[PDB]
Amino acid sequence: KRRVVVTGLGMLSPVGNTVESTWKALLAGQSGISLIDHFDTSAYATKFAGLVKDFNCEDIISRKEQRKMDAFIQYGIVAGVQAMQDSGLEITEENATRIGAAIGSGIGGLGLIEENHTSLMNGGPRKISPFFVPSTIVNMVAGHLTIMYGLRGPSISIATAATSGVHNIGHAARIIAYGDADVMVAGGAEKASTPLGVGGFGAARALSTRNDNPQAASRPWDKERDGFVLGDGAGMLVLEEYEHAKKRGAKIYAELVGFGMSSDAYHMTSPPENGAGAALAMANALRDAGIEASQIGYVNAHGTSTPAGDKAEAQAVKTIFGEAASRVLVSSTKSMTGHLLGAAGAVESIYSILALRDQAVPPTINLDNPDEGCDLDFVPHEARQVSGMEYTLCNSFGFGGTNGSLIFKKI
Amino acid sequence: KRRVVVTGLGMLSPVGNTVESTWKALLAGQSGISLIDHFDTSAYATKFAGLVKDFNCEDIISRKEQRKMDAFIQYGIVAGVQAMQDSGLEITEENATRIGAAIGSGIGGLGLIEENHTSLMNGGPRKISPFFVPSTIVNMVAGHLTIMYGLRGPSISIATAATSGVHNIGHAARIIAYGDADVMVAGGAEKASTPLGVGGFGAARALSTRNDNPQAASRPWDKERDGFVLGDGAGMLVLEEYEHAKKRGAKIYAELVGFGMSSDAYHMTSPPENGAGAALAMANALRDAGIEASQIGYVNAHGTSTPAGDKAEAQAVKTIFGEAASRVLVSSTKSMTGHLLGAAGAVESIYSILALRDQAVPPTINLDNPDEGCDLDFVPHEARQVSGMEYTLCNSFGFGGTNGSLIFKKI
Ligand SMILES: C[C@@]12O[C@]34C[C@@]13C[C@@]1(C=CC(=O)[C@@](C)(CCC(=O)Nc3c(O)ccc(C(=O)O)c3O)[C@H]14)[C@H]2O
Ligand SMILES: C[C@@]12O[C@]34C[C@@]13C[C@@]1(C=CC(=O)[C@@](C)(CCC(=O)Nc3c(O)ccc(C(=O)O)c3O)[C@H]14)[C@H]2O
Repeated sequence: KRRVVVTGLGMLSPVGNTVESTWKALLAGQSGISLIDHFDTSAYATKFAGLVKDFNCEDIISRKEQRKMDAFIQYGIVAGVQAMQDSGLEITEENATRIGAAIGSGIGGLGLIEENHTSLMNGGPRKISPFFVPSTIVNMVAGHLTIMYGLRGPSISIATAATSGVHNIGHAARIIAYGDADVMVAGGAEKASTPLGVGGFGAARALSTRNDNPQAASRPWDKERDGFVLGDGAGMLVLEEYEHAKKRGAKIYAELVGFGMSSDAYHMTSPPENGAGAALAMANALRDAGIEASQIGYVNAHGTSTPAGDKAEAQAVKTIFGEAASRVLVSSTKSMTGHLLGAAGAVESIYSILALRDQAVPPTINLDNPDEGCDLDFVPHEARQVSGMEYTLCNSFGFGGTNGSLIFKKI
Repeated sequence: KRRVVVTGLGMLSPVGNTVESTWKALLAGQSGISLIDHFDTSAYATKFAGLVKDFNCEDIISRKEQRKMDAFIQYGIVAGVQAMQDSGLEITEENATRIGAAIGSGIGGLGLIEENHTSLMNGGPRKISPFFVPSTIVNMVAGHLTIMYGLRGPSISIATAATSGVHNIGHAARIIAYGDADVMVAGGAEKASTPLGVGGFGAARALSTRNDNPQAASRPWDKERDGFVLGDGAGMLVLEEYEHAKKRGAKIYAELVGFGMSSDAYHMTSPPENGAGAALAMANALRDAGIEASQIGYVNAHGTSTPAGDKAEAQAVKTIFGEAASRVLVSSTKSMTGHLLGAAGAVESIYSILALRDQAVPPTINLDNPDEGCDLDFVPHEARQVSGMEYTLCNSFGFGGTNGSLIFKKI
């Protein structure tokens, strides 16, 4: 029976360009949201997002390679290198075949799709870049990282909108446990802060339009919430079979013990009031880990700051946790980071792991006036110290009603 | 130990709008390639593709729902309904939670991305459709089908370019065998015959430009080949745990016994001359099925009709099959159908299954003058009768060097 642990972490987020700088900012309640300046937002209903500040890949991706990739792939590669370096793993001819990748994105290369389509509109197909396809498609982060590191093992890329990060991490674990690999770099990357991304989610009436106070816009469970805040970045974890990790003296952050999935089978862009799908994903994760809901100390919620989405998840938590519901801590880090879409579940699994390490839980900031009739502890405003927390649970849900939950265990 | 069988099939292809009509055409050596007429190809180097003829969804997708989906999602839904209906499965409140979907696409909703981007360019973000996101993203076929059928089990969508079909089918099987589901509808759908699709792959110098003879363009292993031919369509399989299938008296087409994966770790859009990645995927699939290469009767190749790609796979087959290499039959149905990208591995797994049922193998048409120095039997020109074939193997490789192989067993 093969156990899977986490031995490396990598991350770029709106609140930090490393894992520790991001975590420090989150525990401190800092918002990473700001006004967009890279495109003219005059005509846009939403004019702000969680942007990666001063992204730097100079020493990581060559000048020749950079021009062949959309920003999301650049972010994914940088975060992936961080994780691989953090793991201390040394790739060999003997090892190569047993190390792979499971990395996705919800929307992929919007910036370069826009660039190529603009070129086509202005000057015909002759103006499309030879790199159009490999520079925009979802599986290109996995492609570059395997080439960069000489990884010959399984490589997949799950694209399930906001559920991607969790699905990719979960299936990388399954792949290891099944015996198809001993190591997998897994996660997600996204850079959807573009005219189509902002304009597209805006057309769906899904984004907050609180332009006059961007840092207060993302407010999960707060009565004045008005939609999600788009965030960019990437999160990557090196997952590794347990005995393999011990034998090389790897540093072990936590163990991945449960992975649950479900489908709402309700509506393409909204959950059912019941939160029944969210509940089933959590229950499935608990059963997979062989534990009871009461053993979870902290839930890093999907909690995007939408009127209906936040309510459905609160109902699902009440359902699964029953009597214990008020004793579990639940928080949405998207209150600070915004919604990283395909990378959300990746960066959030990292938060769920660090909460175990530090026995500290980041707050849901901006929760001034919570919805009435709910007794859950959403950790409003300020980080919380926890005591003997052994398990954390990370939820990530996506358009199409696809749900995923992961459970991490301390040590 | 949970075995997985195939109990339902669904398909739209350039040679037929049903599973049996497509198969009949393939065994007959008919090409499904024709000149494009839905957009002006004057400026395009490639002016032909494998198009779905007279696609009809009138009785399957409502008028209200049709306008919310790119053509690839429409194709995926129709094919998925065909498979679900073919399976005879009845969904119940008791069952719902154990039935899911693993369906992807390589590029997704190009037609609607182009439409929305054109609108944005012409009239600003206000002209973007509220449906932009849910109408184009890869996981939307799985989303619609789960809603349509009331499926509450696991839903994922793997987007690994041309490897998608095989990865999705393979991981749906893993999900069932793991115990997370008893049934999964799996496959892929694609409609990349658009200005960005044709112009994009054309910019990469990846497509055949034999405009004067479209039906002869796709010619895997032939000395005059000059790139792949884009094809549209969808393939779906209902996979089901064995005992569950028997208990309901399901019709069983074949059993899925092996799934192998690998990464080339060589180049973003080309395989290594060695074909080492392709070889490792096949070897991994053989090991997973617990069989030897000599037991495979037929390989449905990735064989896209590119100079370097076709050569690498022939080398990989020689490597894995050794002495037996000339005894195994290898064919590329893309010689007739064109390359269905994210749906290629799905429709091709269907062909690999029907070959077992009918003990007949479709030809690699157009193979007039094969590359020198290779003794493989590529089944040129004409279908072949086989005798006691018990296993078939389907290869599907993708940009980013991601490889996948599936092995089907008769009965
Ligand atoms: C048709 C509607 O769907 C949306 C476009 C609208 C108008 C809206 C009404 C209330 C709402 O609260 C939402 C804003 C979002 C629901 C949600 O939270 N949807 C949702 C989901 O179901 C899964 C994932 C995410 C994610 O952001 O990852 C997500 O936002 C809306 C509904 O009328
Ligand atoms: C840089 C190049 O990469 C491509 C754009 C070019 C110019 C080209 C030269 C020779 C070639 O034969 C290819 C045409 C395709 C290789 C291939 O077969 N590539 C390939 C692959 O590695 C995996 C999947 C697929 C698929 O079509 O699914 C695929 O075509 C070219 C190389 O210089």
